[PDB]
Amino acid sequence: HHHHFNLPPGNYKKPKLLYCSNGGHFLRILPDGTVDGTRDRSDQHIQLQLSAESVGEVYIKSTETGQYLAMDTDGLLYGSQTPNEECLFLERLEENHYNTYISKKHAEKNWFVGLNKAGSCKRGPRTHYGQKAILFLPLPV
Repeated sequence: HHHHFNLPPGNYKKPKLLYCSNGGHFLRILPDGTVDGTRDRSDQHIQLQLSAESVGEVYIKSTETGQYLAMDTDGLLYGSQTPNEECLFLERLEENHYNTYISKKHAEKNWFVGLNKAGSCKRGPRTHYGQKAILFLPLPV
């Protein structure tokens, strides 16, 4: 393992909103495959359904479009039509409270799902442990 194994509580029974306190944005996967953040709680592309593939390993999928969140070879988040190796994330508890998501494919490089204060997704290499951008709270839809 390249990472700890503290896991968050809660489950995958219902869909969630992934909220980032860094800039106050919800993770959003747009129909065209774009991924960013929005403060609009009424947005129809921020409802996500997570599922466990192995303990602590998840897919994060758009309930509206069916796309899977994925991180590419250059660290950019995108929406994928089909599940592939770039769509698996290591979901962990962080600061004894939040959820973080590390790219399984690039776990040895510590590339996280993260939103900057401007509401844009961060590129993998620009993320790292200790940032506020990588901290999410799963909220009810």
